Amino acid sequence: SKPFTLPILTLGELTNSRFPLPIDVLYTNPNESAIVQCQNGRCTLDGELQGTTQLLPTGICAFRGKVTQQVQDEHRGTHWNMTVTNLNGTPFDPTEDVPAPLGTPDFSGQIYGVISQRNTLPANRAHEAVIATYSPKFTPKLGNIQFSTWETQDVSSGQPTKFTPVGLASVDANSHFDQWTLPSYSGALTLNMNLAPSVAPVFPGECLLFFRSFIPLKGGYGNPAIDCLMPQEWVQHLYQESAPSLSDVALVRYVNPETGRTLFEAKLHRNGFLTVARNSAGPVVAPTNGYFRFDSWVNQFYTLAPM
Amino acid sequence: SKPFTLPILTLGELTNSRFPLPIDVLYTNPNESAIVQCQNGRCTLDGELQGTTQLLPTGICAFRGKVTQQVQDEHRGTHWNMTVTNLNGTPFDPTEDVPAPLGTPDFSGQIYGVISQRNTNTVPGEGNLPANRAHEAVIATYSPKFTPKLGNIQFSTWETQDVSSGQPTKFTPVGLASVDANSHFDQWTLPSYSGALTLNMNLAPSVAPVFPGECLLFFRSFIPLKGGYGNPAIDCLMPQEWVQHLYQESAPSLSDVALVRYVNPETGRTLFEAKLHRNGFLTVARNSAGPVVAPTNGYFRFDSWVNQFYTLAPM
Ligand SMILES: C[C@@H]1O[C@@H](O[C@@H]2[C@@H](O)[C@@H](O)[C@@H](CO)O[C@H]2O)[C@@H](O)[C@H](O)[C@@H]1O
Repeated sequence: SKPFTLPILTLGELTNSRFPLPIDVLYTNPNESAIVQCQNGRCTLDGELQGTTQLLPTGICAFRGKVTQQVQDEHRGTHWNMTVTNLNGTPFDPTEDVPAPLGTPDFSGQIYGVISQRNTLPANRAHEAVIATYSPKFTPKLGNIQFSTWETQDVSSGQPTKFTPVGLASVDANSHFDQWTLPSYSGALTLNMNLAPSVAPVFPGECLLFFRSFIPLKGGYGNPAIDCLMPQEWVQHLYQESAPSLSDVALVRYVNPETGRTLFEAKLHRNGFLTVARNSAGPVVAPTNGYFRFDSWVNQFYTLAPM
Repeated sequence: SKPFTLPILTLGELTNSRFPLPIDVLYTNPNESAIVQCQNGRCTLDGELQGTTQLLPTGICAFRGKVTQQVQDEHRGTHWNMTVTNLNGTPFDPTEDVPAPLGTPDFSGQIYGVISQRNTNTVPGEGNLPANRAHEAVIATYSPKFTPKLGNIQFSTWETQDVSSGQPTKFTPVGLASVDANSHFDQWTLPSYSGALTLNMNLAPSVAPVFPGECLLFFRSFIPLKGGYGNPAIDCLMPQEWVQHLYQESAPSLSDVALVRYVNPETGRTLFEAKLHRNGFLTVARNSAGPVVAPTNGYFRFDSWVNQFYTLAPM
């Protein structure tokens, strides 16, 4: 029975599985009223990828496809319809048991980045772009999305197109940023399918523990963050190892290697998320050279040492 | 001795260690005249990072720092000076034995990306939240103003005014601005990390085949362009996931050369073999330039430690 393990990469050596950002802090928010059901950064402890999760850090919130039509929006500038493929270039088959192409964004918001094209030496262009994932035109499970640009004309149709994500366009009221609200992958009247399950503590006094990254903004006021359940390197490790889960809950300890001291402990649940016994919201203050070490398999009734 | 291993990753599951791009193809170019001495994606088989190599995919060709002021520069655009720190925010100490802050670009060219800022000061009427901005930007790494080992670089924008002095600044790389002759793209020419006319130091060593008939094998990614004609590529010696794997394993190297086989998981067959050298690079027996045409579900499997006398089966 291949023993279970976590990477020994430290906090300052990890990246977010839901947006291409470094991990900045560990974070809790016990009074969260939203159902937590993100679709990127989802992997079971025995290495099963779920939701829209894929392995490439470059694939998170990325799209590939081709533009088909230009449409001026009445309020939000120039829009472009885009057919999307899988990130490996193959056609996306909507009958596969996934919510949307792997890497599709998993939250409501205006995602800011750059659209680039290299024609089928070829000509090239790139421009800043925004994808409103709450729009009725955001239908990646149906093979098509829309993006908008400040550029009014220089986007070509029928040519290979890449979206490289960079941050958010805004977090104003009118920009519908909510990291826990899933897009409607097939449009508003259609149910999402093949989702990774929601996650929650099941024991009193526990809360979820997140790996938090602060996300850039194109403009406006705000200090937005994206919280993932496990960093991308954990997804990659678990997929590689595929170690059998010996119970439903692993016990992990956050350790300071220099002193060898454990700073706190957490439950790492089979479905791929952490809980801690903490009754406060906000960052965990601890060294970014610290790291989680697997201790032993426990169960849902194990009582964590309070933080 | 802890056994040496590689990750199990098809080519379609790997990313470049020299720019944030997926690996697209394996590639050779035996008649390359340049010295190959890249500084990102450098790690020995026993897990020693070298050059400017760091572990985060988000840190490759990234900078963090603060804009100081707008500057005049004969070249087109609006120019800005920025101090740079280490990527983790701590001050860069030029006395450390590295060529430049980890993650600094390792090639000559006009690197295109986005500069973003989140102000330090907050506004009460905005919920005690800071103002933000982002704009497209270009960093010419051949410029005399590209001096990351001195803690300072310059970037240019199309935007003419909306970049703030004294505020935290991030550069997110996206591609190249141009590959015209006037944009000095050369993936094997290192920047002058301390400026015009200074010698770079603390470099990861150059790599080469030493056995007749062998050439370097690269993990190639095609890099986006802001404009112009071209199909530029960036070639790395090992993908970022191998750097990450070797760093964590730190398995002792039992000879100077690990024999690896590129295997198709579905067929089970070996497509070709290669030497994986101690300093962290591959050679193959091949006498042509261009892509290696093989499925992207293929992967390298470690077979055994051999020595430099070993003769590879021709590809
Ligand atoms: C707070 C500011 O954000 C951006 O300014 C934006 C303006 O350019 C304009 O588009 C309005 C439209 O509603 O939105 C603003 O947010 C930054 O460009 C500026 O520097 C401020 O940080």
